[PDB]
Amino acid sequence: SHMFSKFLMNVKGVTPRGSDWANRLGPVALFGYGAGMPRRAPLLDFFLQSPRDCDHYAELTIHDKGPIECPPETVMFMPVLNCGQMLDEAAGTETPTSDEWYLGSLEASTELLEKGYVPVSVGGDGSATLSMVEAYKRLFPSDDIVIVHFSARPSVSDPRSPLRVLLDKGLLKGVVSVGNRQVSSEDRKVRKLHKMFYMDMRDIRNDYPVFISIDASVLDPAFAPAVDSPVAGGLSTRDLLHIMNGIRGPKVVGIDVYGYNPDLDVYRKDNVGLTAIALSKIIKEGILK
Amino acid sequence: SHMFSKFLMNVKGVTPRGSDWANRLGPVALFGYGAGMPRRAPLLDFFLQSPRDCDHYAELTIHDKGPIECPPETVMFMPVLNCGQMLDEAAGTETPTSDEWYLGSLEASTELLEKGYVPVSVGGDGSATLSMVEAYKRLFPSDDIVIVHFSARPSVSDPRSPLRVLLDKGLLKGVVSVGNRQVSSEDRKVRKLHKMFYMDMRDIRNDYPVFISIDASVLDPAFAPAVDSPVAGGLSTRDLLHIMNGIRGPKVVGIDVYGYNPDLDVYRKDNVGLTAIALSKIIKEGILK
Amino acid sequence: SHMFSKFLMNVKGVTPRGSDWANRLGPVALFGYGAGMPRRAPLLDFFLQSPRDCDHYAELTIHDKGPIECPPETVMFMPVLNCGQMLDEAAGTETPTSDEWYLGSLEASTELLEKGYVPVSVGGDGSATLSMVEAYKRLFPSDDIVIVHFSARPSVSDPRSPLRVLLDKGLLKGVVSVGNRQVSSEDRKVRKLHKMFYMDMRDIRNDYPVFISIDASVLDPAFAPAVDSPVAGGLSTRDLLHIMNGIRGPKVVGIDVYGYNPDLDVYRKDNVGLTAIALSKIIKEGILK
Repeated sequence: SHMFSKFLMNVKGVTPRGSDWANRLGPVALFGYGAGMPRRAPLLDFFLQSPRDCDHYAELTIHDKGPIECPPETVMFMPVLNCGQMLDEAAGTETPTSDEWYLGSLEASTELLEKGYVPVSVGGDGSATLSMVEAYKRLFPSDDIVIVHFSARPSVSDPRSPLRVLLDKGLLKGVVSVGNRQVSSEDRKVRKLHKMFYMDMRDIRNDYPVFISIDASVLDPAFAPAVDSPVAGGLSTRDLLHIMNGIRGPKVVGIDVYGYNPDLDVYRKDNVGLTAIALSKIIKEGILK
Repeated sequence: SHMFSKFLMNVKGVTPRGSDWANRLGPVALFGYGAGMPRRAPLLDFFLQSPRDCDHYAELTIHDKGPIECPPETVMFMPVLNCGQMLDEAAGTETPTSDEWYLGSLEASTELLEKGYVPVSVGGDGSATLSMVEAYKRLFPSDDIVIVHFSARPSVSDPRSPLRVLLDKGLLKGVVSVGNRQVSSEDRKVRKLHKMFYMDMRDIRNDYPVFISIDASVLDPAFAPAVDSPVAGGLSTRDLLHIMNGIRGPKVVGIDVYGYNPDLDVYRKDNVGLTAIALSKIIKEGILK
Repeated sequence: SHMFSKFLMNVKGVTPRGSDWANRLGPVALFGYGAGMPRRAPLLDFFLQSPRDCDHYAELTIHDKGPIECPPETVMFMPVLNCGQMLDEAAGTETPTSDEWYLGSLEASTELLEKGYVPVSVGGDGSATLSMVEAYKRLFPSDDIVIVHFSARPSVSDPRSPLRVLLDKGLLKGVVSVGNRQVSSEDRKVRKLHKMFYMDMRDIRNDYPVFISIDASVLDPAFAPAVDSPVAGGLSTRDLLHIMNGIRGPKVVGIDVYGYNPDLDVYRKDNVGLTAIALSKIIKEGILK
């Protein structure tokens, strides 16, 4: 798409992660992804205006240009690179197709992963799980990639769905699905047939690189109302942050936080979305690692 | 009332539960009850448009005509009969009185119970607890009926209130009141005087037929804002679903889910009520048995 | 301020607590405090229209004139004196300054504490923590005052902030900060330097007089959306009520419930604020002691 051109022109030329990072986790690179959601994507911009003070005793630090410097030892920063929104809000109305959102997301993730940033794609419908993990396996076909998937639904009955696509491509050496509460016979047959683990409503303890995929639908509609067909009986924001805290790994391959649609949110009297508040926290503590 | 005529004409002629059910639980028969709430009652209709996929590994199946067939053994369906709304939305504006809502609810429940459907009355103010359990004791005066009551208040200080009426009629061999957090000296005197059990904010393990009465007021106002004088410090939707899961019995005599008023709800930006979402789940997993 | 004149004229002449109270806890004296929030302060008035039935088996009793009588032994009442709003809604538009809000709050608290009422200041931004505990130490400089502080932030990095001011004045023999989830390096340095205890997201067991300071920001934005920069991952209303229940002491020096701003709230379809509902409960069970 001509829409991503300016995003694309930007992702390429970011000064690579240097030798300041030796056997070091990070850095993180952030962008806004808008597939399957309305044309206006705040949330990213809402996350950038949010407190930098984390739940745990580390602090986010946001940079637009490179190179960026590594913190030392015991004093914790968390330097995050803002690549901004995929969609240029000033270069047309020609909104991309699923192939265009994908090819770009694949190209961004690839160009973020090449440089040693941990990619984090925020917004959209969850399609940016497929592309980002596929950029990783392209780069590192030797690395075993697993996925920790948080949603109200397994999101696997449909062959188009991004986890179903990965499983069948044998890119996934395993799927951990957490929070599921809308399970059909389609989801349960595909479950024991691809031997994945699940926890419907301690330590993960693995040496396998973790992709983290977070559907806002996993929370309760009370905390995250801004989803398609919201599913009650869900997680509190704190419930997710707890379980998220306990994810183990040698490294995170990437993070896709999706499912949020401004039009479906419950709003304060000053026009702030409950789901924006909730998810803005979720992204923060997803970066903290 | 002339309003129920079409509902009444309909409840009578439903093809009875057959020999497909031998020593079998169910089937379920659904209707919408509107006493003490505005004339428009969605929720029923909102429940019918909701996902059929339960929290637990069974699936609801909704039929308008009879007879319906019984599932086999290990593969779980949950066939539910839609009797629709009491109030015909096209036969007048003459909204019934408390005697009319009662006489009908009594007549529906009686005509649902005669045929071996487990009645489930959705909407209203909780008056459809009194009528439905009284249709049961009319049919089965030998059967001991207990009630598991979920509300923010005991709803017993007032002699008009539907549990207070049953207790004094000695139809109730016991009351389990769960979730209470607005208790007056009126409620507490009537408590130790009618020796009922309560749990204000494991297994029930009884052989006594269970009526299940669910006031949306039992949840938190965060999850179920759509109630008269909402009471904070309440249940999450998941909290109720847990405690509900643990109800024991030889059979359920019926289920009344009430307390919901569209006018009092908090709404998403697309006009969906938080309480509708919450309660639509509650009814589902109330049928699952 | 000329605004408080009518409030001031009123606080002075309240008939003192008599000999009906001998080695007795209470009574309580209530007023509405509006510092740092819009000119309209409902909440107080919303609390007065709320159910008197507590979570625990005691009942609030609200009196406007004095003297009031003490309950006997095992039968529990909780007689609370309504001093109304600081700001007279009919004597000008000249809204006070931070010195005026303070001098008055200091004068009210002093004139409430002199007479043996436990002061409870409802509304505002939390400034009514500083004044009320300083009226206490003026009266009783011998008494060791500690504070149990509930907020999303430690509220101590800023030298203007009311707990930071007390600590440095050595009025505080200790600070218990509960619920914190936005902690900067400013908050953490000031923490181990003033040796206070904290619990970010059994019995307190102390003989030290307790001030209770409650920022609505401590709850989750799902339960209490009506705060400045709301912080997700918070307490449920029930979570706070539990932890609040477990506060120990020889006496409470006072209670400031703040952080609520009508303009920032999520509202039902009938214009009731979720935060009003939540906080109206919080004040109730804060008085119960």
